[PDB]
Amino acid sequence: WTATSGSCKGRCFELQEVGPPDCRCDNLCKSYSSCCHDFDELCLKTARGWECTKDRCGEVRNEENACHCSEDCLSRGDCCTNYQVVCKGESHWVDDDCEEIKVPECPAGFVRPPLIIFSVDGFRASYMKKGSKVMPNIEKLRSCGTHAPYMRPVYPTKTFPNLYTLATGLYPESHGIVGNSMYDPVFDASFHLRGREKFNHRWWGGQPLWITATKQGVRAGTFFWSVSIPHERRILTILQWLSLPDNERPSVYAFYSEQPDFSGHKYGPFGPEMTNPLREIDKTVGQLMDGLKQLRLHRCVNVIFVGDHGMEDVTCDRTEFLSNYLTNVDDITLVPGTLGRIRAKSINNSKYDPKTIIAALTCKKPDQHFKPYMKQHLPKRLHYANNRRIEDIHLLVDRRWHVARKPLDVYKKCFFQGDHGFDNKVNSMQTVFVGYGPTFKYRTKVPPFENIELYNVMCDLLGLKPAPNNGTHGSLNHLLRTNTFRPTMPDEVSRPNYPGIMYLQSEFDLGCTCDDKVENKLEELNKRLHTKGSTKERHLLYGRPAVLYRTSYDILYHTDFESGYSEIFLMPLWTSYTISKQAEVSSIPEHLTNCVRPDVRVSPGFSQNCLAYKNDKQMSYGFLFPPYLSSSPEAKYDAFLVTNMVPMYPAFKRVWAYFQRVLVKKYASERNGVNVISGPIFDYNYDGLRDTEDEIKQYVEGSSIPVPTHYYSIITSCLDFTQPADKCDGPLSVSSFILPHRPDNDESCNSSEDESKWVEELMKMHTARVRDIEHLTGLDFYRKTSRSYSEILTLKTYLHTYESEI
Ligand SMILES: *[C@@H]1O[C@H](CO)[C@@H](O[C@@H]2O[C@H](CO)[C@@H](O[C@@H]3O[C@H](CO[C@H]4O[C@H](CO[C@H]5O[C@H](CO)[C@@H](O)[C@H](O)[C@@H]5O)[C@@H](O)[C@H](O[C@H]5O[C@H](CO)[C@@H](O)[C@H](O)[C@@H]5O[C@H]5O[C@H](CO)[C@@H](O)[C@H](O)[C@@H]5O)[C@@H]4O)[C@@H](O)[C@H](O[C@H]4O[C@H](CO)[C@@H](O)[C@H](O)[C@@H]4O[C@H]4O[C@H](CO)[C@@H](O)[C@H](O)[C@@H]4O)[C@@H]3O)[C@H](O)[C@H]2NC(C)=O)[C@H](O)[C@H]1NC(C)=O
Ligand SMILES: NS(=O)(=O)c1ccc(C(=O)N2C[C@H]3CN(C(=O)OCc4cc(Cl)cc(Cl)c4)C[C@H]3C2)cc1
Ligand SMILES: [Ca+2]
Ligand SMILES: [Ca+2]
Ligand SMILES: [Cl-]
Ligand SMILES: [Cl-]
Ligand SMILES: [Cl-]
Ligand SMILES: [Zn+2]
Repeated sequence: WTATSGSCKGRCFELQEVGPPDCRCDNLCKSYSSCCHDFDELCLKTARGWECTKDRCGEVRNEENACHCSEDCLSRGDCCTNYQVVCKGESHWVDDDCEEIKVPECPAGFVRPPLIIFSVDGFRASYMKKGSKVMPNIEKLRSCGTHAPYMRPVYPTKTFPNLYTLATGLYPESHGIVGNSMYDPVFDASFHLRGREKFNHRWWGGQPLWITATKQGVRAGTFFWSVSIPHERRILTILQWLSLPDNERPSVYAFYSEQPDFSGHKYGPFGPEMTNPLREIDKTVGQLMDGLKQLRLHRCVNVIFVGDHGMEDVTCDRTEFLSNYLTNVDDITLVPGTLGRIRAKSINNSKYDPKTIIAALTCKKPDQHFKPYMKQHLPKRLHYANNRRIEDIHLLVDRRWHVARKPLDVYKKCFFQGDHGFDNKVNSMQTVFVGYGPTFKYRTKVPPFENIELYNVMCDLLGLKPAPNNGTHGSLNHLLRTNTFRPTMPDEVSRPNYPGIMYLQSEFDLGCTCDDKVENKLEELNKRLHTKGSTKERHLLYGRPAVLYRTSYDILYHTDFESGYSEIFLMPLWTSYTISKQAEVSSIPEHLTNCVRPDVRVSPGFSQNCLAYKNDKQMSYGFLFPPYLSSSPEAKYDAFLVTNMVPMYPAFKRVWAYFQRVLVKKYASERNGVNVISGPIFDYNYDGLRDTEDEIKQYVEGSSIPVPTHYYSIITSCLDFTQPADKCDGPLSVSSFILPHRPDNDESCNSSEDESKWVEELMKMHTARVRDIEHLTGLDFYRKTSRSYSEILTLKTYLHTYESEI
């Protein structure tokens, strides 16, 4: 109920929300159907339009007008945005030369530069170049301020998950808005686009920027706008708020535009009809900048121009139907479209079987345009599993396609030419970022980055302490002239042991064998040196990784590689080695095929054993440092140490062996040497975070050897590839992956073919940031470089996407 009989007199676009059943006058009252009876009359005036004309200049003030061109309007803060241009001979902001804003130039009483977030729905990254001719205001913001060539949204690349990620710094799995449509099985409630459940606070997790600001004594404009409020009025409302007295004035504001998303759905990302929406958004930006200029704030306010996701070509005819795969289509519920989410129609149906559903959806048609996954098997870079609102069964849909349950859903529910939602590494899904103002840099281009990073920056811009979030604070310091956040490296928690030779061979009863009993003063002293770390500078290029949790581990040195061996997990947490451009690949000699060697530095009790693998019919083993890349026949024996061995399904060994035998050398050749750090990951509860020992669900049969869920590698080289990886003077270049450790290669439909046809493709799909690996291992990399720490943080957030040029 709402007692709409109250009035909005002097309350238009009030900032505090008034509780029911009292009628509201804030920018969201329309969507709640709760506005006072006179809200339209008083607060949504439209008379005489949005622009001053010559004849209106110096007019007598008429409070009925949408905006004013009277002499008192600047004092009232309610002039039309083009007032000084039409009436006072001033220029539009866009026509002014761009001039560096070296310091804030703010009117008296302004305690800090305000922040205005200008958010545009569906603004695809390539619009910035492709539409530059019809967007002069945006092009000026872009060229004069700080811009990225694109900004990566979160998955799924839908509106609500991305807007709320921008506001919180959180992945959707953490903030809880995991789709535009959701079912929460604990609430037994559905969240829908059209409805009033979606406004229940229980759906929205984390802490959005306006709350962060308010808790820390910084006032915030109301971020959401009812669709019926015209853009011109949103802009006028923001400008009016900016004219409030110091103690009442907010420091952070948001504008939202439903365009170009709205038209992009109808006409496709580059339909001829898309030009007009782009022009209109630019016009709105112009109104804001003109308005700021009138208020003498155009060199005071920081403006962020940011989108939520892009837009792809998608038509009705490119739809896959689950009814063409499944017999029991009426036993399931599908969230359809540019992603698929599947769960049982009824919880009382004991014949529903996820395993049989997945199988029926796996590699069934040659040109199949979606791929099914149990959510824990989705690429870890998506961070899309740790939430009960995410259905166990997920469909990753190919770009340009849809999935639906049955054909009748498509024609009885073509009406559209564009859509979005796909994998967030897809080029068409990329969106935009521009920062302009005293706190941003001048005419500066920065590399692409992820939208989860922005919350920290916005907190920096406002002098706020960010709530805990998924950004890496400091990784975007290079966007800022000032207000940088200067983080310190995490303190190492566990210090390593450095064992020497402490065990005789006969003390081991591991069921392992090796033909290594064939054998100086030249090379016996030499190999002693190698075991003490004499080659460590070459193979450990950026310092030992720091272990950020309490554990027991040993640093083990070898000629060709160095490792941090966990006595708890019975295997390395990391193995580090450098492969020069000149390195040669060798084979594993016939007589060494099944060779495994006890490590006399490590107790039998803290070693794996070969008998466990012999007995486990499903599990084999691999090596972290590849025997193929040994520097010499003698050094090769080190690669067969029991302390370099890890459990691997035969199916996975196909992948791993090709990576180690073929791809590492290829990368060294292409990048002028590479440094590789490889290791296991245990994430059985799919939270993106390292498992403790008691969370491990699978062991090698009969043993305490834990089975990794994933294997990672971090591959680093010199950004300037004219310098070898091991002699790099400047910035670094990295690519990483987190490969699922799976007992089949069902994920790869072409796996029956030679590895050269499918393995690298698999790895690219599982590309990762060093930061993702950090979360999953409790390790901290790049501790010892000549680079600034903020630059290293940027490097750790880098994702190698393998997409073509934008
Ligand atoms: C990305 O960044 C985020 C943010 O940093 C990371 O997410 C964090 O990760 C932590 C580890 O998973 C996790 O720690 C939890 O915290 C549990 C309680 O947390 C609740 O309260 C939070 C804070 O309240 C806020 O609000 C008040 C004002 O009202 C403020 O004053 C505060 O300052 C806070 O801002 C709240 O944020 C959190 O929200 C989640 O749950 C809500 C529903 O209740 C959702 O609305 C919301 O969306 C969040 O949901 C996400 O996270 C939950 C997990 O919390 C997850 O289930 C969802 O799927 C979704 O992903 C909460 O309401 C606390 O109970 C935990 O402690 C357990 O574990 C420790 C381990 O040491 C045990 O020692 C301890 O005993 C306890 O175990 C007990 O319970 C177990 C299970 O019942 C049981 O087995 C055991 O026997 C024990 O009984 C733990 O500390 C953070 O909550 C989490 N924060 C957020 C925002 O998600 C994330 O990891 C990052 N991602 C990556 C990859 O890096
Ligand atoms: N993707 S789609 O199906 O085409 C699709 C297309 C359009 C809509 C739609 O009209 N909305 C209108 C609603 C009002 N909103 C708004 O004012 O937000 C401002 C904002 C900025 C920032 Cl920086 C963070 C946050 Cl938290 C919020 C966004 C909602 C969404 C919804 C869906
Ligand atoms: Ca959107
Ligand atoms: Ca985990
Ligand atoms: Cl969705
Ligand atoms: Cl296979
Ligand atoms: Cl542990
Ligand atoms: Zn849309």
